[PDB]
Amino acid sequence: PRNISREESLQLEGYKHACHALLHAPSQAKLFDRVPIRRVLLMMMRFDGRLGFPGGFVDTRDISLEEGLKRELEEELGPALATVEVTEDDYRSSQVREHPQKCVTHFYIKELKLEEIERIEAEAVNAKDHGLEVMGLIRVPLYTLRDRVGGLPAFLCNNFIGNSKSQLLYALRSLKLLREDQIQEVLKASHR
Amino acid sequence: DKPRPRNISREESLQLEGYKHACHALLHAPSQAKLFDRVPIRRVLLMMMRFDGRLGFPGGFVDTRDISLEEGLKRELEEELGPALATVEVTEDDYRSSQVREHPQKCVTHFYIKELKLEEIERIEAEAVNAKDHGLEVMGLIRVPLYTLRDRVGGLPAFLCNNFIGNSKSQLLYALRSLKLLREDQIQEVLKASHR
Repeated sequence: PRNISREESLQLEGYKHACHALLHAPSQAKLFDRVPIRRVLLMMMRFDGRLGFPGGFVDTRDISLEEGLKRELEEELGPALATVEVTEDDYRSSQVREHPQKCVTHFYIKELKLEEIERIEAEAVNAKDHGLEVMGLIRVPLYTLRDRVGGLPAFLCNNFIGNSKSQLLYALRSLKLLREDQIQEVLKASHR
Repeated sequence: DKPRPRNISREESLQLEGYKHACHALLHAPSQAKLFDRVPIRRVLLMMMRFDGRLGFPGGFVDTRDISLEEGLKRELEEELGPALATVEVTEDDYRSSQVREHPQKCVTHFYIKELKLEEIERIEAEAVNAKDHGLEVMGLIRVPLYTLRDRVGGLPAFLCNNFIGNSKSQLLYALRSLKLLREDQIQEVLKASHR
């Protein structure tokens, strides 16, 4: 809901912290041999029937934000994440809420090689949380099809948890995948 | 005066021209797993995220001339889910219903339901990542949450607020009924909670 610096949010007291990450990789694949995938962005279907980024609650008095994220990624995505290090340099932004509960959400973005993403998908089915906390991994379509709705716009009509949709839109800008006008167009198209 | 999406008999749907045919399936298996050690999964129902950003059931377009509806389905399932599907039966006994539509398409959709063993579902999930359609027509497999969480929205009702292709949402509701997972009044409740 509201922006806040990492350092600032880390000085707070009585707040619940959560760390989530977008793992992505460039791709040369083309849907139907014509529509470039451009980049693979991973999200998941949660136990609560909503889409979200992998990650979760982190007790900052016990462990760092990066340590907590790491532990949650392994449980959710599998041991493939043991070879993947999401660090402080991968940290992007934090948002804060007071109502309904005092919550800080930290968003990380980490680029990987396509083969690493593919290996993560392969081993996610053997993750501890597969079929429970995590109901499956999905890739985010970045393109808009000819009917001007299929793909990204339609995708944004799904049910996202918390500020995950805002985080995705943020990543689309920061990774320079879509310009501000293109984002507005995809948002408009999803609105009708 | 225009027609709308409506139920149609298999025989009738096959006895006409100008309409495209599609076949999709719900593959499912009983499970003893429990979420948070207390919420029974009860059953694993496979759906997927499509290339078009919508949720749907695996399957696709089928040529009524070439092979049977059963045959066309099994072929499409193999491209979407991987080679494990080649060994999967799928007969007329797995056929369930058909819907005809004209609205900006003119299409007939056939829905199938087939029970498999849990390990068979698990195998398909593992092999789906190496299927021809992975990362293309198929953006990932998902399991349908059947339970409703304590806040009375999380789980199936929130799941039902996602973006579903065509009549896949009706097909899912049909399945929850025919498999005796939920009564009609329970189905009406999840819809009500999802619309809230």
